[PDB]
Amino acid sequence: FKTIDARRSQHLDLGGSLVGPESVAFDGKGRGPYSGVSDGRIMRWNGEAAGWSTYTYSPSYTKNKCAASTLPTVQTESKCGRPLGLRFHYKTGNLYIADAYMGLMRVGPKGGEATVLAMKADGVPLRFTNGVDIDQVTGDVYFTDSSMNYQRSQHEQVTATKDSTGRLMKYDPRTNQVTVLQSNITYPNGVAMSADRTHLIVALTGPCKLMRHWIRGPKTGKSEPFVDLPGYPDNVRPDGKGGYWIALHREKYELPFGPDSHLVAMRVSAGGKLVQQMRGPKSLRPTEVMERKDGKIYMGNVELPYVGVVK
Repeated sequence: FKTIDARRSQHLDLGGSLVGPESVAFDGKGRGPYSGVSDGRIMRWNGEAAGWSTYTYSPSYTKNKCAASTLPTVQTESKCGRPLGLRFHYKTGNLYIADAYMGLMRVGPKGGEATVLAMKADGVPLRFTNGVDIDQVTGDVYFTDSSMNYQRSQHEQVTATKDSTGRLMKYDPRTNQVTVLQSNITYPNGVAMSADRTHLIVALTGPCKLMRHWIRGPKTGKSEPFVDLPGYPDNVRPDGKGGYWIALHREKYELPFGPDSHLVAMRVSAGGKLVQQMRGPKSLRPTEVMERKDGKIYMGNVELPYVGVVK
């Protein structure tokens, strides 16, 4: 597993002044990246020719006439929503959205306006709904809230202040219920279920760590250290080979490796060992890394006006 070069990469441009396709989710039919962008919409990629089509959005997006808003998105975020985490339930074709302001939402295979499933957990409202993954067998949804204090706009303040008010939660699609599995977490972000489905791997952005929370067997409810990372992790996604790709939006240590050779992602094994690194420009600031069958690796962010593609 040689270091992947992210210097040369194809840009799937978003229209208008849209930026920050934080997640790069693929549906059960393998259709091109679905991405939650700066203005509150979840856009779908349909190739070079057709480009990005609107797929889904929060009820607040419609209600507040956000489509015809003139003001910069950083200001109209809490009104229009900011979709971060994306994952498809293959059996139904449903898309689960982790929206920073609008909480956990879901939409059908046809798309259109989404439905808010949860905006609160144990009476406390969700202020920074970030990471999501699905148990593909049961349809259970595991998602994170990064802070009770700071909204997405001040995500850097979660790190700066060492804020530890984050929550890891389960949404049960049968009982329509939201349980808090773990609270007082230091900036929980990305979440991925393990291949063997016994635990979750959760990214702690500020701490620069992955942790393991068990969801099955005698250790159910136990959170433990998994591995320390030399970068600030965002989203955790399976690499399609039993491990995970971890997006690293910043390095913890600026190692002098010459120009445009910054650590922007790490492939981690099921056992929590460092397998492979991806180095590229500092501007990439990746939030999600999605390897595919055809060797291509799709990359999300919160700042750039495109999805990046390497290999």
